[PDB]
Amino acid sequence: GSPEFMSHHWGYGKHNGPEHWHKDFPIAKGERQSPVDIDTHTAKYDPSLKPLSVSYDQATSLRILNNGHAFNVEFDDSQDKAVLKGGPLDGTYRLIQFHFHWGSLDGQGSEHTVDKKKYAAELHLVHWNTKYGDFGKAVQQPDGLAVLGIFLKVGSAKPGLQKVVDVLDSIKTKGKSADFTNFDPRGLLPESLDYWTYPGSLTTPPLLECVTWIVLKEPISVSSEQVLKFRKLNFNGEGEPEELMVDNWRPAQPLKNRQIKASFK
Ligand SMILES: *NCc1cc(C)nn1C
Ligand code: NA
Ligand code: NA
Ligand SMILES: [Zn+2]
Repeated sequence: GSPEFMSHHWGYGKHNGPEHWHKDFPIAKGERQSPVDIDTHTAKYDPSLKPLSVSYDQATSLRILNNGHAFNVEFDDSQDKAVLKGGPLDGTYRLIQFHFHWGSLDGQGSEHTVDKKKYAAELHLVHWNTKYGDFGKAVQQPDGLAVLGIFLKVGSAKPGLQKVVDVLDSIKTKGKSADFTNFDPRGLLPESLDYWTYPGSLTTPPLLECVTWIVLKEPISVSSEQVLKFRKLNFNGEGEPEELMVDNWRPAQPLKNRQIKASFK
């Protein structure tokens, strides 16, 4: 073998989880870490914020990968096929992958919280600023990434999520991947694009402080059965002892010298 006996690589267990990450990644204690609690009454409506422009009609999904922490749905990011513009942004940001964070129980799983409330899961659509040419260069910049965060509440099923749920059997363990072409990420959005925004970081090591966070106010509803299937994934590789992929979330971090802005009043 089990990872706690073998290597101290970062993860979500008691011996390698978020409270340990600072040893290898000292920016974990930095000045613009994510996630944060969104205190709805102290967010500031900002009339200079523009509507968010989500252009996903030409998106090209490619593959779904269990990376040992989450699963990533990967996209072709070699052209402006699936881009995020507007909102708080001053550039064009290409979609590279999306993934989720989720809990062992319906009452936890989100990374951001809203008035201290946790959702069952949180979707992150990760985009990089095209002026930096590649994701790797973008994460050397304070405006390199834009992450669209969407909360998942348990209620009615989300039809546009079911293709993701259905394929998870085939990527149960770390390092497994499967074809995932022709997936439309528009099916994961809520009705409204009203949002909160603030400057933050990746929520996984290396925790780089590159992200303009755009967190949608409206959650999507997913069914209990959909999120239950997320919890049958494994952190471990094939042939290793089974450790269910659950509670792969970082808790809220100090807001420090930041003020969350709202696109709506
Ligand atoms: N899980 C492998 C493992 C555990 C210990 C103590 N030694 N090994 C090789
Ligand atoms: Na801006
Ligand atoms: Na299946
Ligand atoms: Zn994430």
